Amino acid sequence: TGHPYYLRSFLVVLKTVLENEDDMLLFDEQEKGIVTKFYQLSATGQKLYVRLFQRKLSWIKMTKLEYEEIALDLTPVIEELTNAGFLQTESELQELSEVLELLSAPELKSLAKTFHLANPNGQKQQLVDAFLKLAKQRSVIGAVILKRAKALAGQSVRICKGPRAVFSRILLLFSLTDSMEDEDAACGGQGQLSTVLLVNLGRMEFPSYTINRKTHIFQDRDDLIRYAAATHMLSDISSAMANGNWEEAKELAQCAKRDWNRLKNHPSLRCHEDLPLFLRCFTVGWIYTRILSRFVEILQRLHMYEEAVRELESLLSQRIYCPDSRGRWWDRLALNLHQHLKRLEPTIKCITEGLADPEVRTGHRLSLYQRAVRLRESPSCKKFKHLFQQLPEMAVQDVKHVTITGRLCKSVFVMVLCSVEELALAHYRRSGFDQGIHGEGSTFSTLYGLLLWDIIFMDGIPDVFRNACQAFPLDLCTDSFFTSRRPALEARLQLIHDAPEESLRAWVAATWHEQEGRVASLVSWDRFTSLQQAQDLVSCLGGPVLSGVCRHLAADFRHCRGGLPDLVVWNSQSRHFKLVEVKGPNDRLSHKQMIWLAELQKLGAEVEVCHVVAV
DNA sequence: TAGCCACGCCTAGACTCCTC
DNA sequence: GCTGAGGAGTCT
DNA sequence: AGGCGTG
Ligand SMILES: [Ca+2]
Repeated sequence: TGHPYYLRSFLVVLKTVLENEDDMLLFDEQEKGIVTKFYQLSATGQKLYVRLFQRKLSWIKMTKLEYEEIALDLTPVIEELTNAGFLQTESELQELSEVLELLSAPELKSLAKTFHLANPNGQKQQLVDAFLKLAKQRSVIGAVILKRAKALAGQSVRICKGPRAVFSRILLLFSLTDSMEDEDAACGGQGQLSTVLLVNLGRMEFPSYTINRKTHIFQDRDDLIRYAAATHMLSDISSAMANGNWEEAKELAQCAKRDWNRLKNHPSLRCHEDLPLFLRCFTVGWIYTRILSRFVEILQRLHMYEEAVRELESLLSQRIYCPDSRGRWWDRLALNLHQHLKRLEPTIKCITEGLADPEVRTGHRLSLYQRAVRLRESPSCKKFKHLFQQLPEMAVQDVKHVTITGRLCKSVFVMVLCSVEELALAHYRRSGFDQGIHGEGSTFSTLYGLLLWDIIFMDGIPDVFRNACQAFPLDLCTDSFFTSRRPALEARLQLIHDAPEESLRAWVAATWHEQEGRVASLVSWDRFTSLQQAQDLVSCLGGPVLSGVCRHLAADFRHCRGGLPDLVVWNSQSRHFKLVEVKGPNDRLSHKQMIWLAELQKLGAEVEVCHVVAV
């Protein structure tokens, strides 16, 4: 009796956004009418819409449309949708390119034939270039070809870009708390539902929390429109970079750079600057900064470094947008000056200024530090004394390295085919530890999540919960998450540091039994084979260790979430555990990884780097 | 397989778009 | 260079 | 596109 998965999920999106009064302010009357028109359709008509909303947006032959779970004949349904003005028909098919596109290459031959001026053979593309030229000079004749092609192509439909645009913008908002926002969704096909979401949104159950918002992200329907535009730009840039179309990317960026400079002074930006960090990331300003970042990324690739340094300096001079990224920026500026512009004076100024900055953390901070000690203790440099300058000697403690071997066939080994990580697990089984988990960061994350679930989804912090389908409070990756909860956390961290290893085992089974299945961003329910396995692990890890890890994950999830060892292995009976970063022959330790390793040792834990050698 | 040409048929592999 | 696996239909 | 037979 239920709806198909795709419709359910689509409906969940609309519901969610529709019930925000703050968000409904950003749609005009005409627009809201289109939503209502949708709900006014038959289950069948809704089913067909979502189907094609998901598809790539373009003309579709009627003979290539077939969904039997919808209707054995689709003409009634199609009409309904055209009447509603959601779809359109060959009647409205006007553009020549569009018609030639819609044709099969065989049919494009027939048409190249019965039109004499055309040379019958070549590629679909070649023929389309032929036709599209011909018509641009002798347009009257173009009309005749258009006429005939349409006939030859037959009956056809296409989703209406007017109504569609509204559903995009709704989806965009749903995504500011979700599926573009749990890290950038490259929503191609013009703006759609991500696959994971399209499949499970309808069935997903979410944590219990209390929505309390007391600020507007957007000024008005124009602001949002300006934003959504920045978003589509940023995407296309990334998209370009991703397809190695670096030349096109440069344009798009420089183009967008102007756009951002034109906007300076607009009233809307004053309220933006004043927004707290965890919300400020949802503004044009932020996205344009994010764009500028990729821009230096692009410049660097085209080996245009003086330029790249300029931009880096811009970014670093303001403190309004993306402060988390300053670590990265400094580091990158440092490198570029030193390495590619070979310019030592500023490099030293750069390093010192960066290290001064409270915004730089973990990995990048260390990477800076090292460049300094490399620099101070270099001959062709020693003509100074300015990096002796009371550099608080941030040493990192060294850790037990180890080496094993496996015959190599991402690298794939044999023992049965396997990965580097599975190969190492084998070693540690025969080394006495009958248990092990390849979870990297997730393992530690889902413990921290089972151990602080209620403090996470705790009430009393303004603005972090905003609507129906969240999986985390919005402040989770900000300095403010800990600060906005210092009392309750300082408490719980203490209480874990002291707990007996039964308190732990119990604590876990509460959360597990209460929440098992609820979507939360830190917790992965199938990460552990059972609740039982989850309990063993915390027993071996124990209080002081767990508590210590949790402190960093609460204090700075932004800069800590990454760099945990690939493995946790433990022996069932001895209760001794081991934390293992598995390194192939062809990679090393990253700064983020070593900071962690030192840190886990100070907490007193069996930490080990395990290299693999191939044959 | 003598060596070269002329012509057209068939299909493997790449690619796009779609599905859950 | 990867962050999904797989199928079907089409082009050359 | 490009391998293959056949004329
Ligand atoms: Ca590894």
